[PDB]
Amino acid sequence: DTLQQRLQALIESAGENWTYAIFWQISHDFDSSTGDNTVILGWGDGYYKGEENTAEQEHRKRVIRELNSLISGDEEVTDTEWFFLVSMTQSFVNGVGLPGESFLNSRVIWLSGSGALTGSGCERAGQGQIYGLKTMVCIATQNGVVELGSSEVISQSSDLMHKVNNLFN
Ligand SMILES: [Ca+2]
Ligand SMILES: [Ca+2]
Repeated sequence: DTLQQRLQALIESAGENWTYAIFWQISHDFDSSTGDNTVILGWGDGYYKGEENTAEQEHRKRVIRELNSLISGDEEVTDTEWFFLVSMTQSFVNGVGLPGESFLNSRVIWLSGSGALTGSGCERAGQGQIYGLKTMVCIATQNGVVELGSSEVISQSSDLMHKVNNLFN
């Protein structure tokens, strides 16, 4: 039932070797100046597997808590472990980047191979590539976006769309 458990069930649910899964969670920001309400994607939770305003305040405190828990806690910090850490404080206006684009258009965005990551023009895909990712997939769901990443080239997953649906819709 927890985001973290669903994320975990998602990637240990066999198939290919995904390095991590993240859930980017919808929140809303009211801009008094414009009278606009903007959807913003922010860290919901994540599971790192490895290789082989009251809402605003709750969100920031939960992330700070999650950063604390992850860091504390003296050995090597790997490229993909770093990317995972670095992702926790990232956020995305709706329409912006791979997560914003997934959500805004109810898309799956599936990027398979280094060339796809840098080629997409998403700064986050680009960032992940720098850190040794070769596949990134973002799947819009009811309350945000599931992102899976792998240092392997993965261009197919039989079950993926079905599991994501059961676990997040
Ligand atoms: Ca967690
Ligand atoms: Ca490096």
